[PDB]
Amino acid sequence: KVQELSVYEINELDRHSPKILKNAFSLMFGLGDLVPFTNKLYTGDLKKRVGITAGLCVVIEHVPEKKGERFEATYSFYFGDYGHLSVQGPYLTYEDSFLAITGGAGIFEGAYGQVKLQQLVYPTKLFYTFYLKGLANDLPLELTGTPVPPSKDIEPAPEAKALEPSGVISNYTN
Amino acid sequence: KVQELSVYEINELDRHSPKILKNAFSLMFGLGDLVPFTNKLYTGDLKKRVGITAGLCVVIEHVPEKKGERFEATYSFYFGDYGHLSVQGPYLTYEDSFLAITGGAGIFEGAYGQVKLQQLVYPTKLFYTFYLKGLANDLPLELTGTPVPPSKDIEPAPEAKALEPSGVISNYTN
Amino acid sequence: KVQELSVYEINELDRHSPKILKNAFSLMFGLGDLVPFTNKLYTGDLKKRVGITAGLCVVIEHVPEKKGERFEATYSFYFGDYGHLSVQGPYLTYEDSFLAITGGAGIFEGAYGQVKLQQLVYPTKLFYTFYLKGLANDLPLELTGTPVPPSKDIEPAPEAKALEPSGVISNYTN
Repeated sequence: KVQELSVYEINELDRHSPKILKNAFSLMFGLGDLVPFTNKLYTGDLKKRVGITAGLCVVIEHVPEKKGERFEATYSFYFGDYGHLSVQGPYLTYEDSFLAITGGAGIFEGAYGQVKLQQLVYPTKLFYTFYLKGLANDLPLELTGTPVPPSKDIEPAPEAKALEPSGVISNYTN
Repeated sequence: KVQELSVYEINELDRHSPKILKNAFSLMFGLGDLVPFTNKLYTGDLKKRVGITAGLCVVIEHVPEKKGERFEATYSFYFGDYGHLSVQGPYLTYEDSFLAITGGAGIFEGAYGQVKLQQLVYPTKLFYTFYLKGLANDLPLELTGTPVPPSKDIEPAPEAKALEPSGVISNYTN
Repeated sequence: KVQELSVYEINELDRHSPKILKNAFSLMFGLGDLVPFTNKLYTGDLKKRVGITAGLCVVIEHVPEKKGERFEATYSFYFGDYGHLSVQGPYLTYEDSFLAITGGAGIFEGAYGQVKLQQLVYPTKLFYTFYLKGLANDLPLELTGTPVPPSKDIEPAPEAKALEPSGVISNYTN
């Protein structure tokens, strides 16, 4: 059985991220370029800060026909004391994609399946829907509030941005 | 339970790959050297272009007694409209290895198991057999044609090299 | 069914590891810094050399309040002819963590679950406890001996450090 889990990834530009290592044959992004990154992670309902994303985008090619890039991404999603989910697969700056769920820890131990990545605002706002299989238990309620429908205009709740107790999960990852 | 899927990975020298990021203090490959790469991917029967490989080889050590290198590889295999498979493990230029199937997406959602990598012609031709478990359905027939036995002089079908509809899968990855 | 497996990872300073690829604009570790690494791997009881670890640590942030770093790690554990385990997740220099088991090969084909990482000496001695699901068979007895109590003072058996037949597994990874 699938448990859907949605999250918002936001680059608030206060984590030194992205760091672009530019090595390619080309002026534009190309093979050789590496982009270590880490962004903030909020619940799908945008009410709470949960943690961070962390990992590496490997540039594969520039896609001039689509005015964008293909990356191959290896990274994790951190949910404070709940644990983390890890993923591998395509990040395309110009369209939605699906990544493999490579595993998890904590409540996410045994996780498998795929996750849909939707870019909302390039490069600062992304929305994910994990189609989670293999979990030992029902996901905690504070993570499964009805998601805010994805649009360019979404914002984390002000109390979550401000890191107030009501706007964070316990020991949210930073 | 297990569905065998074989593919040929071929470097046709037209994707700027591999890109060597040199950091080891050695004329040979060494720890510190990073190799982002992307090659073309064909069906096991060599009749169709399916997509590409994409990811990163991390050099671990030069192995002089084996006249080759040990890499640690993290990458994906793209199958056009069907989805992708992701892997992690040893790439040894000097001998066959098995990598872990970390997951998949699309028709490969839920994939697990191991994949045999056969070093056919260094570095331009590699042959893989995925021992796929966890798939929802039987693989599409166009992916499971009897593989061409691996040998040094294998070549994709001319229709596949030329990207004719008869020689590609739909939305083959490029 | 869960099988527990513990191993010690030791940097014996003879594998050119770690290699620091410095890209952050600070004397301290920061986003942009990449650390390819490979250490030796011994049984939990420290009687036998089994192989190596191999992969990449991506620096995510310096954590000044904890006098340490957060890495995001992608790597494998090699057990000679037995195969390997692959992992994805957090390495925090200042506290224990859990990483996701992304898959395996050989006797570890089908492996999933999570692994505890405990740092004993930064960066030269670490102790792991894998909580392994999905294995086809019981772990071999030579891998499941009672672990030596974890501390800063642990050392491999002299036969294992010296690579004597009684102190190594069959075709231990090097």
